[PDB]
Amino acid sequence: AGFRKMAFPSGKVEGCMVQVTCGTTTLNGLWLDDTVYCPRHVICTAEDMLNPNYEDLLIRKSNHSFLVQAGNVQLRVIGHSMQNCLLRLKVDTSNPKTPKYKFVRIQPGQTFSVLACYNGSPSGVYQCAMRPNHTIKGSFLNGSCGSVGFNIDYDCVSFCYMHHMELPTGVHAGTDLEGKFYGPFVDRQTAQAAGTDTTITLNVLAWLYAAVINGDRWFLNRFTTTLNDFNLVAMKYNYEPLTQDHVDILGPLSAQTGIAVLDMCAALKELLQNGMNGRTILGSTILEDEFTPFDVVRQCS
Amino acid sequence: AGFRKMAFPSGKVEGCMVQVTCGTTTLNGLWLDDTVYCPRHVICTAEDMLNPNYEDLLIRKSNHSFLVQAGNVQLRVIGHSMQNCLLRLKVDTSNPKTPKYKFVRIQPGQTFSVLACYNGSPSGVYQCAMRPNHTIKGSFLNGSCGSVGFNIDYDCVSFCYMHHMELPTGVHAGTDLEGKFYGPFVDRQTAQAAGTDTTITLNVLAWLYAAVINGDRWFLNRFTTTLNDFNLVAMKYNYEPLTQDHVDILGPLSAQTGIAVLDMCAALKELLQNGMNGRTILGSTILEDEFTPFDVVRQCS
Ligand SMILES: CCOC(=O)CC[C@H](C[C@@H]1CCNC1=O)NC(=O)[C@H](CC=C(C)C)CC(=O)[C@@H](NC(=O)[C@H](CO)NC(=O)OC(C)(C)C)C(C)C
Ligand SMILES: CCOC(=O)CC[C@H](C[C@@H]1CCNC1=O)NC(=O)[C@H](CC=C(C)C)CC(=O)[C@@H](NC(=O)[C@H](CO)NC(=O)OC(C)(C)C)C(C)C
Repeated sequence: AGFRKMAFPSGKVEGCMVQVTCGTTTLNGLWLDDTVYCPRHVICTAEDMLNPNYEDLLIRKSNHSFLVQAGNVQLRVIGHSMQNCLLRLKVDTSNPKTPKYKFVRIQPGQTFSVLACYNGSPSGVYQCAMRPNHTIKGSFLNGSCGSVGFNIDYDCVSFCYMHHMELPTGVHAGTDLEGKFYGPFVDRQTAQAAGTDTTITLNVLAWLYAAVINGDRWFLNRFTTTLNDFNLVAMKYNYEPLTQDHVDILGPLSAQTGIAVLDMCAALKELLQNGMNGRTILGSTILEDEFTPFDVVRQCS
Repeated sequence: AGFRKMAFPSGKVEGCMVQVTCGTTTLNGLWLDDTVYCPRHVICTAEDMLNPNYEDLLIRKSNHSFLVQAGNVQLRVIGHSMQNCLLRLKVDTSNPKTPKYKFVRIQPGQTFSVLACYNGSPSGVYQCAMRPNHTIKGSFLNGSCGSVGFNIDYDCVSFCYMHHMELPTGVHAGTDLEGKFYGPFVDRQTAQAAGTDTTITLNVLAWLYAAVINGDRWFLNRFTTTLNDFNLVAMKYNYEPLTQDHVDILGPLSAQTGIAVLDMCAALKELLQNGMNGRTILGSTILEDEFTPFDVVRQCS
C-alpha cells in the first residue's frame, strides 16, 4: 500500500561518469567506450559567456587542452569534435564499464532518473519528469553540468538528458545525448525564461489508476464525461487537453481496474472542482503528475 | 532553487545483491566478502508462518538446503548460522565487488536510501526515513524481502536496514544488519500493528532552514517562543517535543542563516496554527519531515 517516486538503480551509469577540465572550468562527462560526452560550454571562459562562438572557441583548442579523469586515473584525449551543444572527446581507452546502451530523445510527460554528479563523482539520484515546457524540476548545484538522465530496461541504459543550465525560476534545461536542447533554450547566458507550464493530465490519470489498483477508491464517482467536456475543465485548471491517444494508452489500466477512462476523467474533474477535502491519494494531498502509465504498471507489478 | 528527495547512488550496493532460495521461497540477500545475509524467514513454509520455531526449523537444514545466485552464477554454501532474525550463509567465494562498509543501527528521524530488489535483481532506489514509530513508508512488492537500506559517505557504505514485512496499514518493518528488529515487531505473521506515528519536528525545522538558504523567507515572523510554549503547540499537532539537543543540532544552520532556533520555532508554530494558505515551501504544499539537518547541509552544498 506504500507508493514512492522510484529511481532506476544507478550503478551502470556511475561507472561512466568522468571529470572534464578545460582551463579553470571543470564539469562532468559521460564515458562510453572510447568517447567522452560533455557540455560544450566547458570551453567557455569568464567574458565569452554571454556571447560565445563555439566554432571559434573550439578551433583554438588541442587534444591536450582537455584533461579527463576517471577516478583519479587520467585519460588521454586523442581527438575531438563538437556535435550540436555537446563535445565528443575521443580517448585512448574504451571504458571497461560501458553498459549496453542507446541514446533516446524523450517526449514531454516522460520520466527518467538523474544521477547528480560533482567533478565526475556521483552524489545522488532522483526521478524526474520532462515538463510540458521542456524543463525539469531537478536539483542541481554548482558543478552539476554534464550530469545525465536515463531509463533502464533489462540492463539496457537509455540515456535521454544531459544537464546544461538553470533558468531564473530555478528549473533546469539541457539536451539529449546528440545534444540538441529540449525546448527553446540555448547554451549562452542570456535572458531566456521557461514558458508557462501545464499539469500532465495523462500522468494524473495513470496515478489515479494506481490508487485503485492499490486498494483506494474514495475519489471515484457515478458520473461519466465526454472528451470535449473534460477538456473545458482541463483548460480552466491548466491541465493538458486529453486526446484520444491518451485515452488509448490508459486502455490496459482501465481494463485491469474495470473503470472506463472517461469515468476516471469524471472522477478527476470532480477532484479538480471540489478539491480533496483533508484526504490523501496514495499518501499525497495533491494530484501527482510525475508518474507515467508505464511507471504505474512497473511499480504495481 | 529546485529541491528533491535524493537517494545515494546505488552502485556499491547493487554489486552485493543476491538471490536466496530455500524450498519454494526465494528472496534477496546481501553478499559481503564470503557471507550472505538474509531474512531468516526464507526457511519458513506455508503452515509454520503464524508460529515458526526458527531453531527447530533451521537444525533440519544443511548447507545444500540453500541455493544462492549472484547473477546467474551459483555460489556454494559451505556453512550457516542464525543471528537474531537474520541468516548468515558462508559461501565459497568472497564477493569481488564488496565495498568498504559498516553496519549501523539508525535512530528514528534518520534517513537512508533503499535499493528495492526482486529475486536478487535491483529494481529501484528511493530515499526513506525511519519513522518515530519504527516503520518506514517504503514501497515494497511481493519478493522484496532482504532489500537493504544504507547511507554512503566517501565510498564507505553504512548498511542500516533489511526489509522483512509489511504491516496492515501498508508500512514496512525490518531489522538492522545484526538483524535485530527496529520497533516492537517480530518475524511471524501475527496481529502486530504500527503504533501511532508523530511528525519529526527536528526535520521540519531543518527543512525550513533549507528554504531560507535557498532564498525563500515568506513564512518567517517577528516573534520568538520558549521551548516549553513550543512543545504545547507541538503536542496538539502531533509533532515530537523539541529538546535542547535538537536546538543544538540546528546550531550550524541557525548561524549560517542568522535565524535563531526558537525564532524558527515561532515561524513553524505560525505555520501550524494558520496553515500555508495556497503557498509552497521548496515546492511543497505540506511541511516536509523526511530531510534531516545533515541532509540539508549536503543538498545545500
Ligand atoms: C563549474 C562550472 O561548470 C558547470 O558545471 C556549470 C553548471 C551550471 C549549472 C547550475 C548550477 C546551479 N544550478 C544549475 O543548474 N551551468 C551554468 O552555470 C550555465 C553555463 C552556461 C554557459 C557557460 C554559457 C549558466 C547558467 O546556468 C546560469 N543561468 C542563466 O544564465 C540563465 C539562463 O540563461 N539566465 C538567467 O538566470 O537570467 C539572467 C541572466 C537575466 C540573470 C546561472 C548559473 C546563473
Ligand atoms: C517471495 C517470498 O519471500 C518474500 O520476499 C517475503 C516478502 C514479504 C514482504 C511484503 C510484500 C508486500 N509488501 C511487503 O513488504 N514479507 C512477508 O510476506 C512476511 C513474511 C513473514 C513470515 C514468512 C513469517 C509476512 C508479511 O509481510 C505479511 N504481513 C503480516 O502478516 C502483517 C504483520 O504480521 N500482519 C497483518 O497484515 O495482519 C493480519 C495477519 C491480521 C492480516 C503480509 C504479506 C500479509
